[PDB]
Amino acid sequence: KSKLPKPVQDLIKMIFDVESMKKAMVEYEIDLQKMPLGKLSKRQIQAAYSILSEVQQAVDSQILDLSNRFYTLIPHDFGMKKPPLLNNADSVQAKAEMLDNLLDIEVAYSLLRGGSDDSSKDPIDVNYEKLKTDIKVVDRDSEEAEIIRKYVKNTHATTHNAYDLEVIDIFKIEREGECQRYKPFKQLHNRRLLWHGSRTTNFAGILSQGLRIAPPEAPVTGYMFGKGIYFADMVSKSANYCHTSQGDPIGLILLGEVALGNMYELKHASHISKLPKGKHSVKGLGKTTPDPSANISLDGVDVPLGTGISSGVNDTSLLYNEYIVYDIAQVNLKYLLKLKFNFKT
Ligand SMILES: O=C1NC[C@H]2c3c(cccc31)CCN2C(=O)C1CCN(C(=O)c2cc(Cc3n[nH]c(=O)c4ccccc34)ccc2F)CC1
Repeated sequence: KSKLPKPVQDLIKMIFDVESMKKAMVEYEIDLQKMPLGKLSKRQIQAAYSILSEVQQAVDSQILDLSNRFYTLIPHDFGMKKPPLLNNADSVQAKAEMLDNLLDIEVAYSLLRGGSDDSSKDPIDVNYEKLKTDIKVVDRDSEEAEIIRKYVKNTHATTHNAYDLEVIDIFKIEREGECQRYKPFKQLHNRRLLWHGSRTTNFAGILSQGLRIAPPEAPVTGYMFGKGIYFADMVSKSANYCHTSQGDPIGLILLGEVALGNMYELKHASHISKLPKGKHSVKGLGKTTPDPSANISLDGVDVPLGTGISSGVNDTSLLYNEYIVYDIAQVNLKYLLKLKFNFKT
């Protein structure tokens, strides 16, 4: 059988779970009866993205046409009601986000159904290799893991208290080719260990391909700071994007080292087409920041595990900080946590 440790095997089963794929899709009111996971095509979705970008700028017959074209490519099922027309910046945003997750679900599933039936190897091992990622378990006991469990603890935001966070498994990760792609940006200053949360169904995509940035076409709504890779320094701001429910209270979250360099500090939304010369990222300024006094330097990389205090920031659209980079090579994925979401209710 597979020689990979039990917690690593569960992770691989958890990331390639066909049922979580169906269940997220069902949550998107997508109609699996007309389109089950197999019918999911990379083109079916890429073409579906195009339509959305027409609606985006076509903004009064013809819109019915675009929507009917959309809802035909991606058959939903409100059962009755007849699907909502795509006629506003809100309705198009939510649909691109859904589409964005359908891309990864297609990635996850297609990775799964590829490969030879040559079965010397245990299935779990075969699928582990498809991730192109080296994954090891960090000792609960070790100090490395004490910091991580401390970063989780002291950085829950006072206002998110709809749940509590427990660390089941800490994984140390190295995506193939990523050290080499990150290396130039190692020379950049102000490097930081930052959270990125995502739906579990996104992880076959994220491990095999890395955090990537939104393609040539997609709305800029919901992006306070444009198309990039977003991170937070408050664990709970990232955990919220895991989309864990009370019925599904266990999530996957990332800790990534990001080369922020000279940050372009913003208090309000500005899409900004280009970073100014000499700037290497954007930091949205929230009212509540991690206390600098606890900030810890680990191998030339800051860990802002300071508990949430206030900054003299006013007035700002942000409750908590936000960091965005616009080149995928500015990120080096370091840890992946399996989190436990204990809900209050
Ligand atoms: O922890 C964070 N979760 C995400 C979130 C965020 C917030 C602030 C703090 C941290 C959180 C603010 C909102 N967040 C985001 O906006 C996301 C950041 C990263 N995102 C992407 O990198 C992204 C990924 C994809 C997947 C993808 N992209 N490009 C491809 O060619 C591709 C090809 C196959 C499969 C998937 C993709 C598409 C659009 C994207 F914007 C989505 C937007």
